[PDB]
Amino acid sequence: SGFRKMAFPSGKVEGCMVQVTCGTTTLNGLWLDDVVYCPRHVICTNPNYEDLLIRKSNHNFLVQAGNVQLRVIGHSMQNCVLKLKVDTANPKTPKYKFVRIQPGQTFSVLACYNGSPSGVYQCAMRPNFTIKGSFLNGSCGSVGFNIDYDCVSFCYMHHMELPTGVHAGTDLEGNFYGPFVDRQTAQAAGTDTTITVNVLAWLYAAVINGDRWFLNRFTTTLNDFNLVAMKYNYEPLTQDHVDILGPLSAQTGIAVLDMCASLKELLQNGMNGRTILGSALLEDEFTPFDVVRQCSGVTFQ
Amino acid sequence: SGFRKMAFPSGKVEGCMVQVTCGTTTLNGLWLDDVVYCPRHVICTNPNYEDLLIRKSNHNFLVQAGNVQLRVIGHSMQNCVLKLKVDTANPKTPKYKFVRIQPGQTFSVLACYNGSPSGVYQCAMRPNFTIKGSFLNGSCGSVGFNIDYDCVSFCYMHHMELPTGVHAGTDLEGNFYGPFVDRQTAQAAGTDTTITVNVLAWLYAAVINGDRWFLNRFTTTLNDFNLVAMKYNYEPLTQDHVDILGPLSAQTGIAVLDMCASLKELLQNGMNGRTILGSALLEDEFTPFDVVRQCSGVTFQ
Ligand SMILES: *CCC(=O)N(C[C@@H]1CCNC1=O)NC(=O)[C@H](CC1CCCCC1)NC(=O)[C@@H](NC(=O)OCc1ccccc1)[C@@H](C)OC(C)(C)C
Ligand SMILES: *CCC(=O)N(C[C@@H]1CCNC1=O)NC(=O)[C@H](CC1CCCCC1)NC(=O)[C@@H](NC(=O)OCc1ccccc1)[C@@H](C)OC(C)(C)C
Repeated sequence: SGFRKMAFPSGKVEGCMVQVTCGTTTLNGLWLDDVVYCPRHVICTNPNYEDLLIRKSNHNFLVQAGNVQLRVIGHSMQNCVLKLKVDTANPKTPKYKFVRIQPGQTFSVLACYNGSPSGVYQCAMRPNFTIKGSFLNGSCGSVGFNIDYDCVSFCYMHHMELPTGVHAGTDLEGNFYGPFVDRQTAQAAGTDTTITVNVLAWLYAAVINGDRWFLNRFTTTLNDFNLVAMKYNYEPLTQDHVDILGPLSAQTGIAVLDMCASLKELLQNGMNGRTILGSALLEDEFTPFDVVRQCSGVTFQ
Repeated sequence: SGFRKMAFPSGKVEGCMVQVTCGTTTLNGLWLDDVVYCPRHVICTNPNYEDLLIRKSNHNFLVQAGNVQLRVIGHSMQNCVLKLKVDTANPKTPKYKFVRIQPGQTFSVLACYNGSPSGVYQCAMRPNFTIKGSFLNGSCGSVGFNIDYDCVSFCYMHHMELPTGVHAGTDLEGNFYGPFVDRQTAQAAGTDTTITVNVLAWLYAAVINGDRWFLNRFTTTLNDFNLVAMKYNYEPLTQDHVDILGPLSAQTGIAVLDMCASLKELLQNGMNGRTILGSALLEDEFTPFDVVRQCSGVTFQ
């Protein structure tokens, strides 16, 4: 038992991290087969990246993979990411995919500096398309990912920090999550909301782990739940959410709509100085998947 | 910015995990050079492990490393761990050390099942020498570790779960942390306490990240702080603790004893529906080291 914020084993991604240096900008890149993916603002000198990139040669890009100099033989820009074609394919390339995730979905982040991984933690893509990460200078280019058996599904590359200390970035094809753009002009996060289906998943995790104090005899309609949810800045719960929580409902014997009644009362009354899973807040960065994976034992390799 | 519960990159340990099977017991083992380390209760059939181990041959131990059968050519028992000598040294062996940590020190856990890593999270060794982990059937043999530049310092191997859902285990030389023994007889955790120096470190992390609301104009003596600390089930703070928090004190300009005054008032008055670092509880599983590493940028390779 127990319940922890669990990242995927990072080793398959660690063997892909590289340093990309050109001019006075150094950042992290991601080396899969013979391409190195990195944020496009590595390009030298309110920017126009087309104009800036036609002015560069291959030999301007210094790519260090360990103690080895990688030779750039081609380059192209796709959205906000640069793709540097190197003369060597990465022997540690895992089976992988590029995936653009939906808000509410979680992933693991391997924080890197100078192509050297520093730590791994678990994140969610917030409803306003930021992540509450942990990132310092030089972290851009670090990626977020999920692993499914033997396949790394990369879903995030880090670019910037917003004034409120949250983080914005792109999928691996360079498309920002949310309305953000890669230039140092005024922009800010939209107002965020709580990921309701995830909170319910976490409540089910509590029940699986022996915590029951927050349950009740009440029930509620989907409509009536959403009316109280909206009041507490929670995302609406759809029938689709209900269906994903099906198998957790069936493991525990608590109908989804019964767990909604318990959540409703938690919102209306607070937790009164009690904790759920060692937390005094309702936690919303576990998906229904995350819960099932951690309380059944699904490994990856 | 931001502040996350950050585990070390796990890749260096993932390449050491193996399956150890003998009789009807299968668990995880740790393959460094030509030895496989695993919990001794893999031994067949209130136990007497000497007697049980003299009755086994090498060919009773099935060790799977990937799709490869490892051949056991020797075995020895050291405390509660078994050391299986295999005919092949692990080519992915990192630079490493075996270290027995003090309570309050944190580490990363790579949860494994059948020699296949499942996830990584960060833990602390509680003052009562348990860890609040996340572990299912077949997780014993999973290790906890720290990384310092290029060196893995293994400090924990997992053995058992206690009735309260916390976890007990050994160092890599087989010595249990705490008073626990590896047999299925009544035993339970001592009463735990909060790791005071870690809570203070986390408060400094809050200040580094821009949170200041909990500070105050008051100050306090070391003695007077410990008198209120003891009342709230906190560990005593020693002058040695004070000195470790030195460099965090100097980064922030808040004398250690001034941060103690702020902690004192937090304990006496609660947090009044505010949060520190997205937490509504005082968090005690970050060491002063962890904070400095995460808010300065120390990498490892
Ligand atoms: C690529 C370098 C890098 O690692 N990184 C990550 C952030 C540094 C600190 N924490 C991080 O996660 N990105 C950057 O530093 C950005 C570099 C820009 C170069 C030009 C194209 C866009 C990326 N800069 C930022 O992330 C800044 N944020 C920002 O400019 O937001 C828009 C904005 C501009 C002006 C006013 C208000 C908002 C950060 C570093 O600046 C602050 C505000 C966080 C201090
Ligand atoms: C090695 C198998 C394994 O993965 N594992 C880890 C735990 C399983 C579930 N969560 C875990 O972390 N260890 C075991 O399952 C233990 C096997 C024992 C074999 C003989 C030598 C000692 C290890 N068993 C336990 O951890 C049990 N705990 C236990 O027996 O505690 C002492 C005790 C005995 C009797 C009464 C009260 C306390 C667990 C699995 O049993 C419960 C109580 C947690 C259900």
